[PDB]
Amino acid sequence: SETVLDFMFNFYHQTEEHKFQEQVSKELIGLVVLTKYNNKTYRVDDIDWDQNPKSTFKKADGSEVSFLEYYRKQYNQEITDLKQPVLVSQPKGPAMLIPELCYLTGLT
Amino acid sequence: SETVLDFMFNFYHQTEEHKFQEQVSKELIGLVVLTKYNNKTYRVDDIDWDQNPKSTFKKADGSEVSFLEYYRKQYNQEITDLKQPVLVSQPKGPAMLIPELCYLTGLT
RNA sequence: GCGAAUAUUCGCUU
RNA sequence: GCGAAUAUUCGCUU
Repeated sequence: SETVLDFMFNFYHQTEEHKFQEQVSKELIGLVVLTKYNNKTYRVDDIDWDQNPKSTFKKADGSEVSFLEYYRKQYNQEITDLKQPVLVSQPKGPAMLIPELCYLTGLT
Repeated sequence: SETVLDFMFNFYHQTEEHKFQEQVSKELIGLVVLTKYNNKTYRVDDIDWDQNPKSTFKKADGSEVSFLEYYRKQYNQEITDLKQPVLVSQPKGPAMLIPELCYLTGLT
């Protein structure tokens, strides 16, 4: 089962940086992704190109951790690619998902 | 630690298919790679663009398994990207290495 | 679904 | 280095 990161460099190939980001945004935004470390599905409704796996967030307990730290400590999932963007899913404080750690699904 | 697959789509970006394969070949052939499932290092001395993770090989016992099957059964390592090539390392019957499952090293 | 710990056996070039 | 099994506790939106 291919990951969202695998999809990004397999679905459409583009040498233009801005055209790559607009095409990837058009292809992914709306799809439901399944995380490989927790059996939860999320609807990806945005892609944060200003964040990467070294970016940090605030936990429910109020401590700050990087995405690298979070998934290593919580699920023992080692993120290898540091240049990838972070997907964002809005509920109801959005969930920031790593493309390398998410499977694809045909969805609305 | 970035993988060889991560390297392929981060080191040099090329829209031309043949130029991508020649540049990747030039950049990788000669480097020593470390597999993340077994603490062994291999010198990559060729890239087999005619093989992928669904390709099969003959085991020491003489049974035929795909690369997907091998690493799932032997090391519980799930290969997600099916379009990637297979690296080849010659000894002394070469070892066929999956880019997704290999870390990089500065080497001769 | 992915992990952690302790104990006891195990598998591993491709 | 990555795993497997059995048993006993555990952690998990980001």
